[PDB]
Amino acid sequence: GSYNTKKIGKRLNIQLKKGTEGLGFSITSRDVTIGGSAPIYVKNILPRGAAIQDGRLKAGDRLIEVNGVDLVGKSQEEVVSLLRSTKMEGTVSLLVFRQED
Repeated sequence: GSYNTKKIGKRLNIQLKKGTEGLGFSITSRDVTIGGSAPIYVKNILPRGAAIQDGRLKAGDRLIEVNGVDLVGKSQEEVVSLLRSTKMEGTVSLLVFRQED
């Protein structure tokens, strides 16, 4: 469809495969500016887990969804347990928003 607006920021669909410490990325939520719900951000990227293993994820980006579940609307504890579950084979779908703020 014709969707054309051009915003400086993009979302990335990233699948990461569980290694030894597969989900080596952790999230945080602080404050929301413009809106209201508190955004989920990737805080830390462990130098040895799936993030580096596939090398697609980094810290700083806003996490939009993980494993196909929407974050904006749920709390960290809900997202963390969603993260801790990983998936059965171990491939996690992260959607991040790359922002250069």
